[PDB]
Amino acid sequence: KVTQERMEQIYEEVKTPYKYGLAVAPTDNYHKIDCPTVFRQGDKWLMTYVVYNGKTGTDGRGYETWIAESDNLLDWRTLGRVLSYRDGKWDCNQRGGFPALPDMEWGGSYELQTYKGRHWMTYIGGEGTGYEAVKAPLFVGLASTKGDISTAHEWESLDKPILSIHDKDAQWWEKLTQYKSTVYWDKDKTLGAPFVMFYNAGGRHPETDLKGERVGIALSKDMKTWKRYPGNPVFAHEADGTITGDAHIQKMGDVYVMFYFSAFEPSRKYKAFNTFAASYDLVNWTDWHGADLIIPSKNYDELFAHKSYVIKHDGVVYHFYCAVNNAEQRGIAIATSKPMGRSAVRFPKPET
Repeated sequence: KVTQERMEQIYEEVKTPYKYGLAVAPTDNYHKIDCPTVFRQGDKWLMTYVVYNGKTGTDGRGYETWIAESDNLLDWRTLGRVLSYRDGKWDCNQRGGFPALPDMEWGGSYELQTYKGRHWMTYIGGEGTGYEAVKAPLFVGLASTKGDISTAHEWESLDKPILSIHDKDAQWWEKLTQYKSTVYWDKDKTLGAPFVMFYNAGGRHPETDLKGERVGIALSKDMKTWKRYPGNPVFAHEADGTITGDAHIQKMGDVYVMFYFSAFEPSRKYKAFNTFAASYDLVNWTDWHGADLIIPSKNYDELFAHKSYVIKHDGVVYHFYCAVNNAEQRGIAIATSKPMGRSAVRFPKPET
């Protein structure tokens, strides 16, 4: 276990008390923006994000993935789509992507790594319409590109998923559906494979029958064929309906830090929030015991302040997250370790 002292040091290193405000917001109530992944190439910071094109759980088609650029991590300009609705294919209605192989060094280059001359991305994919297919199963897809990842171009994707609830070796914790994945290139092969996927998924505990979303691992030698980690799930909070998800891992030397979100956790009065855990081995996680990193506190994030991507650059920590208010307007906001100004970006007026 990571010592309480080391955990407190990590907290001080990663905390972001000061909310800049919205970074990427919908301009009407029939789009919802979520799932930031921030990286950089050359002179631009980049953020992929998902857009759901409905107001309610059932009206929209599903996810597409977009990309935005920034010179300063705070002010973002949307460039266009990188994963679009794909008629005729398995993932025609849901294409919600998460770039893969990030450089994991806390305060490092924040680049995406190339493997076999390509950049890579996994995604939530499937055919069901509505918000995340209205609880129907979605599957983990794989996309890649030889293109310039700093531009809005369509990445290439496989015509079947790479992981599914229907796989022979699917485990109890992922039988209902799969959600976010991220693949890391662990050249040290800590878990015996170079490609390590952390993903969250829904299932019911086989003994206690508690439903929830939990975090587990899949392993690959080549990005194409995957095996589940036998010790899954590796990170969970066991209470009925509690969500633990969107694992985002960075390395502070020997310590891995998992930034994650939870929702409907009985020990927090607020409905969704971000916090962290830490590990020396990627399998046994020590949960932070102090204040959560991001919680609802402004009008724009008063319902959920959740899902993480964290950049340390030039002495400042930037924590990107999904802000949802009571009107269920949904966009991406930023918190920082010191005040960096205030965003003028706002949600549109909510509906009655």
